[PDB]
Amino acid sequence: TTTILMLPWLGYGHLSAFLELAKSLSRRNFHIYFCSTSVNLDAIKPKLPSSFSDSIQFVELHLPSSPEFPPHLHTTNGLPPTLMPALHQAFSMAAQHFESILQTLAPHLLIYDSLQPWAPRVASSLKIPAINFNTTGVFGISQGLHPIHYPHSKFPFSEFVLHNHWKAMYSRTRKRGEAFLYCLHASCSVILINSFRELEGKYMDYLSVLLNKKVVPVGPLVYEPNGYSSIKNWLDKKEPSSTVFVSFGSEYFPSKEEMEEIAHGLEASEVNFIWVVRFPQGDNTSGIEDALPKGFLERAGERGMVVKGWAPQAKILKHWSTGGFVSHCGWNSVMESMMFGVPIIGVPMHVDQPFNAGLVEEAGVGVEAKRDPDGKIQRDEVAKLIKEVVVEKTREDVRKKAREMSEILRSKGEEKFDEMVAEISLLLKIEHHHH
Ligand SMILES: O=c1ccn([C@@H]2O[C@H](COP(=O)(O)OP(=O)(O)O)[C@@H](O)[C@H]2O)c(=O)[nH]1
Repeated sequence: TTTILMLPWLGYGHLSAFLELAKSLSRRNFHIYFCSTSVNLDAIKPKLPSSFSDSIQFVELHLPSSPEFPPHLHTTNGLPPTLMPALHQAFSMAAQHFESILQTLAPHLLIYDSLQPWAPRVASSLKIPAINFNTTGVFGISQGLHPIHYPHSKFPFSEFVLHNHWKAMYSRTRKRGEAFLYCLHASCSVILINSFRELEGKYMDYLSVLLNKKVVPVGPLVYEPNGYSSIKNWLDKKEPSSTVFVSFGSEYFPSKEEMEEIAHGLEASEVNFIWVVRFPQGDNTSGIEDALPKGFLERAGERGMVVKGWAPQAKILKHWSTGGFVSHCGWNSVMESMMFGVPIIGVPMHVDQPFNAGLVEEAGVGVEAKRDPDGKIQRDEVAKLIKEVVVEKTREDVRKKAREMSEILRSKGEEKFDEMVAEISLLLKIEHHHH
């Protein structure tokens, strides 16, 4: 039996994608060691059905610990943003423990995420082949890489333009970019990517040319589950396709000013809404009423519901009352919205999100709320797009394209993983000859 150790980055989205990939490999006769911090293994274990207990084993990775940064904070999930540098640094300091794990388990293959250049280095030292699994899309990487080589040539195929807000943010930054691109460039033979050709095929081919590496799609990896009861009762009283879900993912906390723009945009649109509002794991001034404009929920009345902490995002997107998704455009959230046929109203915040929103706009399965020249969210833009997409329904093309994408994604099956499995098999057979 071929054994694979998988090392996701410490974000819930990355862990979720890695777990879906692990389940696919388990069905193809692979044994998976799934390695992360204990707080992350706790969060992800409920998503793993009992039938995988024989083929997927959870393995603890230890990070340096102190009372000021204790193990329950060794995840991005609800982490105070000011602790994100410490989390990246602590993760890099797990390389010694990671090496001991690889020595004890001796897997045939390492599959590692794009935020850990130490991981393929440890594997190479132990003669363990290692493959990068990038859990996000290709559009942003290619859009970012092209202008370094070709600053005077227009990016091919697309009309996307990155807003000056994010151009200034991504202009330390070089070190993070070099480390991220190293994880892709160091990958043995192929890069596995959590995307699909109907959405990103031409960008996959171009990134493969830019990197001089073969790129292998592993498809939309969407978790589907089999709190919500109260929510379903409220949603069942709404009209079909009348409600937006509002979420900014697992590792972002909109500022009070950003929340004010979102809230007033929801109010002016007159849409029904379910909004997940979260506070970082150490925030004691945690108030939904304080965080939101005064009187907002009382003015919204029957139309608005705020969920504190975590919401059943997939179940809500699948409810027939849901007509749009006001999303930070994290990649798993985009893939879920497309899988369930829900138009996206993009409010990207950082990292790959602005690129993801551009791809959504280009594919026609959503629209993007544009920021002002100073990089600020605009209540008027939020209200206008919800009005057109959801309330008044003058942008039916977005709903039509999302539903067509949903039918394409629902048609896919286990063959989505054939190319990955063949490439893993070939790599291992070649490496065995080289010893
Ligand atoms: O209240 C919430 C917020 C997020 N999610 C899930 O958390 C993941 C978020 O991953 P994504 O890539 O969209 O963004 P990130 O958290 O990495 O910024 C998605 O599967 C969402 O369905 C959820 O279930 N409930």
